[PDB]
Amino acid sequence: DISTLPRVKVDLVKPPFVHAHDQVAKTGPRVVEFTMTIEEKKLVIDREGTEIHAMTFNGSVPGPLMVVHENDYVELRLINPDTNTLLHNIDFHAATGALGGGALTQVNPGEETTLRFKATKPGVFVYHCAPEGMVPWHVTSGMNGAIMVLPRDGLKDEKGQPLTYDKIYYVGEQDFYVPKDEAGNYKKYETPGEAYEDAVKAMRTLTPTHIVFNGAVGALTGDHALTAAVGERVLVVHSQANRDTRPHLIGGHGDYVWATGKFRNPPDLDQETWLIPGGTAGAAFYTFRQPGVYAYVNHNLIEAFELGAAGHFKVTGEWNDDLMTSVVKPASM
Amino acid sequence: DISTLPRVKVDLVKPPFVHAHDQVAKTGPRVVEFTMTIEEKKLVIDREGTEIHAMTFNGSVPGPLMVVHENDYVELRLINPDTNTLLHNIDFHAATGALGGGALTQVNPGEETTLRFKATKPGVFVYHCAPEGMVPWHVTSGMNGAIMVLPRDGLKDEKGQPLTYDKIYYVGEQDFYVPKDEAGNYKKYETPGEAYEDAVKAMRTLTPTHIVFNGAVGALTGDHALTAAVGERVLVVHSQANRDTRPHLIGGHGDYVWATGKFRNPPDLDQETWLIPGGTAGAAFYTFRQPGVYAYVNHNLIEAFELGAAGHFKVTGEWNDDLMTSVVKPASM
Amino acid sequence: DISTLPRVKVDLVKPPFVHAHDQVAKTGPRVVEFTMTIEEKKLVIDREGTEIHAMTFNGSVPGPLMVVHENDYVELRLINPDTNTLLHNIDFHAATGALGGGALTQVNPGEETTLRFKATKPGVFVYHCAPEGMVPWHVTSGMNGAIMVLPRDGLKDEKGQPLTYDKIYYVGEQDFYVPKDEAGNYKKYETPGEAYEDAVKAMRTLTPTHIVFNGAVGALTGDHALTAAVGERVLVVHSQANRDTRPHLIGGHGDYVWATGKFRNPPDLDQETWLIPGGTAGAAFYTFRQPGVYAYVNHNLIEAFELGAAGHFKVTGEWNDDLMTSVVKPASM
Ligand SMILES: [Cu+2]
Ligand SMILES: [Cu+2]
Ligand SMILES: [Cu+2]
Ligand SMILES: [Cu+2]
Ligand SMILES: [Cu+2]
Ligand SMILES: [Cu+2]
Repeated sequence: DISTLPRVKVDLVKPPFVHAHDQVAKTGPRVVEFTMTIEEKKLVIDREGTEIHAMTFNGSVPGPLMVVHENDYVELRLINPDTNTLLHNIDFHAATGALGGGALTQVNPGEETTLRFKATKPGVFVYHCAPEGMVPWHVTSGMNGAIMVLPRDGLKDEKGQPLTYDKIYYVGEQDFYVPKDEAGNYKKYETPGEAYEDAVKAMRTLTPTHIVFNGAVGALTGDHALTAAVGERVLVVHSQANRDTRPHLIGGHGDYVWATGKFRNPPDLDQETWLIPGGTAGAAFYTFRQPGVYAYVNHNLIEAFELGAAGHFKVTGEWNDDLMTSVVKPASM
Repeated sequence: DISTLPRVKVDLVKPPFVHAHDQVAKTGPRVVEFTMTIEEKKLVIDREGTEIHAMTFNGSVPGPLMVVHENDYVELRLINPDTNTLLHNIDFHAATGALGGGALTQVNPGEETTLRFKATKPGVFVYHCAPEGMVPWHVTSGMNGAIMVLPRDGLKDEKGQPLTYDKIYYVGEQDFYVPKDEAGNYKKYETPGEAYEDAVKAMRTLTPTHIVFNGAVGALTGDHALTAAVGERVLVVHSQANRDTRPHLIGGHGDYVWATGKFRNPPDLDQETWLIPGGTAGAAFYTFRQPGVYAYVNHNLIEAFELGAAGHFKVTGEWNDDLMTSVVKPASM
Repeated sequence: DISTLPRVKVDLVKPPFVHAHDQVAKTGPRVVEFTMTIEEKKLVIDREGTEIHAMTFNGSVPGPLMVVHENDYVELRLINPDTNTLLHNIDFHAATGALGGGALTQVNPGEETTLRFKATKPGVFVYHCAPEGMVPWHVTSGMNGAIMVLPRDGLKDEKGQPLTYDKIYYVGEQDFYVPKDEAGNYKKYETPGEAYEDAVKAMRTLTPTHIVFNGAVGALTGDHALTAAVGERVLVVHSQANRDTRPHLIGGHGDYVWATGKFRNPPDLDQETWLIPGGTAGAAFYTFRQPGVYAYVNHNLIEAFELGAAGHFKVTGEWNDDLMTSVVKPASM
């Protein structure tokens, strides 16, 4: 009887941060309560000022990372305020049945719904909006995020030993398809209905105009760079709801990676770069060994440096000259 | 002496069905005899009525799934009737030598050949036509399928325990490159020779016009949806002879997946989505837990919902409200 | 004290060959000294005579394979002669800190630098140039290669048994983005500065004009085909610094594959085709069983046969009719 179980209300945070949780479950199974409010909003996604009509869970691209343990129940209150214009729903890749919940969570503006599902499989998973007939449009408008279902005894390495992270970040990578005119400039649209056919045309090119982390070019840079200290263990959860990516920590590695994100599998060790297929979340665990600026990218470097799929870590601490040093600094022949 | 071995004649079926076989070999090694007849034919591939000149093994896109056991011999009689206009051959990725058999199976219209190879490696494998100088043209005209080489003791999980499927389906995914004029409409062609240069141009865009399951948009929907019952164990073999895909069961998982299709490797567990590289067959084993309509897609959702890479399962049985339920149905604030 | 360690100078060779090394380390840790000289040069990359301004390490695309053992120190003298016009540097994916060395190795024409890093992780790894603000331009101009960090006790199979190769080759796969005019012909450029914007435009299409092995269409064919004998164990290291590939030995397999290239992981067995993500090196070990011509391809067959990603092996030895035979040669009905 699910009513006999503890209920715990989670208060979500904006990516790339992650709400408070315990790696190792400190209670038995729980009903873990989440509320997300759908927000359609304009977002500026690049340095040029390109503005799109984004479709968000909880106001962000990506939507927030939800965290539970295996065999918890996830109970989501999904709210579609009447300030929105479109119907939305949600497909949880962590869930079993009804198109991941999509068939049960169709909410018009001015409606809400509450879905519960049992999180039977441990891993990081994509969640995304998926309204019948307009699935890729919602997803590539930003309407996706991820959920992490931790093993009840936390993460393990390839030998069954504990892996415990000190910090966790969630990098949502978004492929956008801003319609272009024949000369190559972005078009603008008066209504979602008027935008739809040109959105479809743009999607069918299979060529994103923008590929961004945390909803915009440069979002995880400057004062919003990711941070860590030398010696800290960091888990980076990375999702891509629609298109393949290949994450890479420039200057580091994925010490332990679940590239397709499912923790009953042993991790791959020492990855330089890993492929997260579109429609998947993956997770990489790294212990920083060197201070300084790192760049965290999709290692299609065009996608990273021209289209936006690059963020930074600023790492504090001691430099280790045994691990790397400039023996002779750049100088003239 | 191969002549001392049993010979068994297989009678193939049209995808997504699979000819009768035993998971665990009930005999010693056999020469397993297959006949396929090449058919060049017009096919309508979308709802608009777009008609292409397809190149098929046995009249279907994909060609049929062939099933043997490890260390059986596959003996294929390949027939190219004089009603066809082109030369064809076959590359079995399961085979060793002579370009997978391609160098030994060049048949002009009005010819046939018989190839034998030993199936030394267990797995699902792509087979495809590959005539020197026109390889991608044949493959992206539909001229590919798959062969499953089962371990003699059937499939095993990651711990060495048996995995036994109740039902098997074969999903062949086809990237087509229908040539477009500058305005974006599909062109039509009088002869394969006249079509060739525009086919090459279209292929070189690396942007499929269509990506379909079982040879057409909607082929695995309606009365031709895949079926299962709650509690049934289903193996879905999925091939892509030319281009990456990322399969996903919307509402389910791959409980055990061999993403690159080779059964001497332990499967990956609990996959949401998995990458089958172009030129590969993969296999996913799932036990259904919920009834209803599922969609089985390439989770590049543009490729699925706009370009055609989507099919359905209709699953019968009991709904499990513990696993998923609508706590509060969509209703007004 | 690194000064107390042996120093060994390596003399590099041009791909696809690999400098002399020992699989199992015959000494303790060493400082392994490499020198590479940057060369900007014109290269003809196709049969049409298309000429690009390539950016190379040591005069080749790809740059040479460097080989060390785990816990050796790699000490690279990187020379940028004043005959070059651009600034360059190097990111070693094998290294930890300073953007893989990129932050420490910025050399203008007429400068050199020496970088040392400890090779703490075994695997094959990409190295590439990565100057701030022009990273994909350098990489997709050919300025990348690979480094293999062998386990000190050489390679192991999935059971911990030794795998010893008889021959090793390095296949560097390069995506080029030669700018096109609206009619589709390649443009030519007077200076790297004048070329830059059109290079960026071309890259942003995400559609390579050329995808080649060893720097040109047909480079690993004819008198420069790879060779082997029946019964020889061959390791093929394959890198792609910017874009996914899917290698396949036509007529063979990857008996043991580290698709993402890191040797602390067990290899995948019996691969037909494997995905090397862009920004990664992978390695495939195969024992040849049949003589003849093999084709080694990216199994996006358009990328292979139309865009250039195909090479050959010529294998000498005995044909095995048990493994494959033509039972009935192509003949008329
Ligand atoms: Cu939506
Ligand atoms: Cu989905
Ligand atoms: Cu053919
Ligand atoms: Cu092939
Ligand atoms: Cu450079
Ligand atoms: Cu890199």
